[PDB]
Formats: sequence, C-alpha cells, structure tokens
Amino acid sequence: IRGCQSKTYDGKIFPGKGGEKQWICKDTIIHGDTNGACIPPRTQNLCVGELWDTKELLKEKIKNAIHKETELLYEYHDTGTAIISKNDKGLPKGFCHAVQRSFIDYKNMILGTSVNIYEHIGKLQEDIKKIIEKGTPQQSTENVNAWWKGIEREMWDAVRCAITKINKKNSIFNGDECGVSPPTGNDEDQSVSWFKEWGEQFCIERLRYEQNIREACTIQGACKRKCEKYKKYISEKKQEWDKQKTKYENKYVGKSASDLLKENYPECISANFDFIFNDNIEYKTYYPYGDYSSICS
Repeated sequence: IRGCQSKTYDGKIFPGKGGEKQWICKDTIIHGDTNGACIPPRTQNLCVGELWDTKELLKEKIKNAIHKETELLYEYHDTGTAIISKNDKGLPKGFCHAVQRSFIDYKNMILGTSVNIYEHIGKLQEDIKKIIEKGTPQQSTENVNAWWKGIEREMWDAVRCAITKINKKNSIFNGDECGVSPPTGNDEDQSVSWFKEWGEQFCIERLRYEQNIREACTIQGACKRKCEKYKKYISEKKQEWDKQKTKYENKYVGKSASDLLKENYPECISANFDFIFNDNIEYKTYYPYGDYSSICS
C-alpha cells in the first residue's frame, strides 16, 4: 500500500473497521533541537509523492504531495470521520486547520527540521538537503531555508488550488477560505503546531463526553458508565498533556499552556486544564470523574 490513500489516523472512513492512529510520545526528547513532544496521528498519515536527481524536479514531487494531502483532508473532514471534524446536536469543520497543520509538517520535512520519523520520510530530509547543493551556489547551511522561502507561495497554492477543485461539487471556494497565505506566528514552530493540534482534539472529545453524560442523565447506572469512560480518557491523556505541556513552558520562557489552547479553540474555553489533570491524590477521591463530577452526581 503506497501512493497517498484515504486517511486512517482517526480510524477508517465510513464504513471502515478502524485501524486508528494515536499520538506517539517518544520520551527520547530532552534537547532544543527536537520537533515535538508527541507526534500527531495526522503527521503519521501524511500523504507522500514517493519519498521512498535534481532541484527543479524535487519541487514538483512535493507541490503535488501537498495537493494530494489537501484532497484527502477534504475527504476525511467532509464525511466527518476525523475526530475534530465532528459536530453536535462553508468548508467542513476543522478542515482548514488540519489542512494547515499538514502544510507545516511538509515545510519542516523539506527543511529537515522535523521530528526524525518513519525513516523513509525522515530519510528524505537527506535527499532534500543534499540535492540543493547541486542546485545552487555558495560553497551554505541556511541554503535550503532560502530556497524553500522562495517557493512557499507556490507550495501554498498547492493548497489554495485544491480547495478550488471542490467549489461546485457540493462557488464560494475561491481558495482563500483557509487563509490567502500559509500559517505563521506560533505555528512557525512544529512543536506548537502539534501541541495546538493535541488541544483542539482533546477539548472536542471532552465536549463529546459531556454531550453524552448530559444527554444521558435526565446516583448510578449508565450515568456512571459514561462517567467511567471519561475518567478513562483523562487517564490515558494525562501522560500526553504533561509531556507536551512541560516542553512548551520551558522552551518559551514564561507563557502558559492553557492560554495557547484556549486562545485558539472555542471548545477549550469550557475546559480548565490544570484542574482536569490535577496532581493531588485526594482529587481522585473528591472528584472521581473530575470537572464532570457535577454532571456525574
């Protein structure tokens, strides 16, 4: 199975069995030259125009990669199988986000500034960084950065002109719906883009739990099964938040993890981060379900 095919990082598309990817938190991170604490299920499902020549050809074998990626991203978000694409009782919910996030992994991939993975893809950072030298002058450390900088607009169009190949199907898709320009600001650092991802995902699922608890508690019974499956989710998640959360506040002197996530995603507002994942032992006694022990009582 090779050649960019329908995403599987949050299970299989309707009606697929599953085979869902999860976050990979490699403890092997304690240096300022690492990408991110934990790796998103989406970076792992990145589409790739064969990253198992020259610089003029290399370009195209990436412009098109992003093009394919963006399409699959519309698929996986249109249907509603991506964990963040899900609604509750123009372009798909959380489509544009996922779109960008994949644009960054590419940028960092090409520049070889990523979280050294899969080795057929991490391998490629070599294939790139070395093809340039026999592409342009100087001897050049920041030689690859420069080449990319003058193509980001071309690569971004490999995104801008893909949203367009949707327009009529389902029009108002002039391709700037996801920004007329590629991500920047805090996203100019893969570590942050991934962490912000983790946050949008969590908060949405968290809202997904309250909508199950609330919509099933109108004491005991089922409104205890749903509650248990929650403390469960925080149980599994506690590890990933702490790893990530810590990495951020150290690297970026004096900023807070919870503002970052609450600053960017509406679903995260109704969620007190240091409280949901609180340290103290007694809390696992005073609040057996956490922030939802209200709805669970």
